[PDB]
Amino acid sequence: SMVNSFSGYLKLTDNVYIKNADIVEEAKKVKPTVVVNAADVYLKHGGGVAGALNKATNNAMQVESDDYIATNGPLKVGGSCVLSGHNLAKHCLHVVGPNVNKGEDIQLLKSAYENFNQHEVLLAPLLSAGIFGADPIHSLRVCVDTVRTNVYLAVFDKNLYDKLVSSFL
Repeated sequence: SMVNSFSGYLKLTDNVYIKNADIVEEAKKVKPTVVVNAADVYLKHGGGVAGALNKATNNAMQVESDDYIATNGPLKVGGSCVLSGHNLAKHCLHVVGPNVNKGEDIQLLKSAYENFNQHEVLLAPLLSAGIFGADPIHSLRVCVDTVRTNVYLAVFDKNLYDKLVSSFL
């Protein structure tokens, strides 16, 4: 593959890389073609990764998202849409992983990650992790086993990052 500016990542596989990083700061530094948001079906970017990305855009992501929903209606769990990356990236791929706290089927996590294959290179969080309630170790395994394009994963929490690395091989 071609050289890129992602720095300090651990290589997990041929195509998956991981770093302990704040995805907002990593996006601002790299300006990737695609940053992935951990979205919900209504594109209400209140907290977690989505709240942080939206805050970094000064709420422009939310304003754009509200128009998207008014025109198109809610996403599907496992689905996605491409919107602007604002000051973070060229594009933001809003991907809806299942929310385990709401009882959503974890099998939809694979469908969610399949959206990444439509983009050659992405900066992304672990889908369904954090406030969405899934096990991040499982999310990483589904990512590795589903995504074939080049994905740079940013893990907010250092302790979790170390556990994801140590349990991987």
